[PDB]
Amino acid sequence: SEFTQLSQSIAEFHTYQLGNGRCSSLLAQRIHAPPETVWSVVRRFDRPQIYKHFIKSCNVSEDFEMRVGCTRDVNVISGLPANTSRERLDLLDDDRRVTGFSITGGEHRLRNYKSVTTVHRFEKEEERIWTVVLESYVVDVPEGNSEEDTRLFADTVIRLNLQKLASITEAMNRN
Amino acid sequence: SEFTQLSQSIAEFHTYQLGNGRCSSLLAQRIHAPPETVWSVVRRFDRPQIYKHFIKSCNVSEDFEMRVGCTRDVNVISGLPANTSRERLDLLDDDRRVTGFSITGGEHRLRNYKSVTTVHRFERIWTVVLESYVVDVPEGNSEEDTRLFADTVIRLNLQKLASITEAMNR
Repeated sequence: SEFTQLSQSIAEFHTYQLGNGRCSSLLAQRIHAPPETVWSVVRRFDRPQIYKHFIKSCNVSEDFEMRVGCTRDVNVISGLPANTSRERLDLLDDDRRVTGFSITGGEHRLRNYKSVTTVHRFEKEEERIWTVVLESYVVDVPEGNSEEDTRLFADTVIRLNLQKLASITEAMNRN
Repeated sequence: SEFTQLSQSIAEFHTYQLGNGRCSSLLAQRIHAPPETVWSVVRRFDRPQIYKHFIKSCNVSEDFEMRVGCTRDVNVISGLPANTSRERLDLLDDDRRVTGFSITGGEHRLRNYKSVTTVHRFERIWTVVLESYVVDVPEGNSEEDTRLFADTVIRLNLQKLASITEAMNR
């Protein structure tokens, strides 16, 4: 009744098929803000700078329109030299609060990365409406790297981004 | 006096010797906690993992000395292959709350990196932590990018430092 809405998502969107040279992970974050607000940032494929770290800039096309197959160039500085990540919107559903993308090139740390993020309502007593965000990915493990190492990297940045997301979003709920 | 102490600290440790092939920066973090507490975290050369991000592990010698000249191996979390960063403790003055280190090798993104951190009293009781660094920029690489990488990691580390330290006040 409570974690049922969540375990359904995990099953459909955050559950993965142990490929040979591939790895994945799932991460969660509580935000003290309403899902509608959180969703309104997460869904903006156009501007991931708002809740993500290490983004120098993000460019889309002049005639930009958000739809599955959508494209963005993300100029990242989480390493050196700078790096332009070519990413594509894989899915977007404003009703179920589900969005997802992949990295088609330009990012040698995360080859064939595919991610999905889902926002959840959690009202658990003066039950103010809180949120839980889930973010998972699947990605290639570079040959000559351990699963663990590529996983530590992806998880660390996702964790920091989800923390920024919590702040930016918790700020919008006391403004 | 507290602002004189800070300004003199800048002049002595956070001021650098320009220009081409080289770049530097200074960042600051106000932390609502006593500087005594912050300094006891910052001074721990053998465990930067307490407040710094992207460290998989940090190994010291089996008979670890804690004096200028100490070394530490930092296994860094990049998306790249096993990147061990060798760091030397340049400076450690408990009375002035000043530490500093250099990257002697193994970290290709930050060659000849030298950083200094100072902790300052401001009066609850509040602290300011300043951190600056000087690093190489090989020609062809853009100064802006390398600064941006450096500045972002320091910022995140200092935010966590605030958190960890502000938590140590029960």
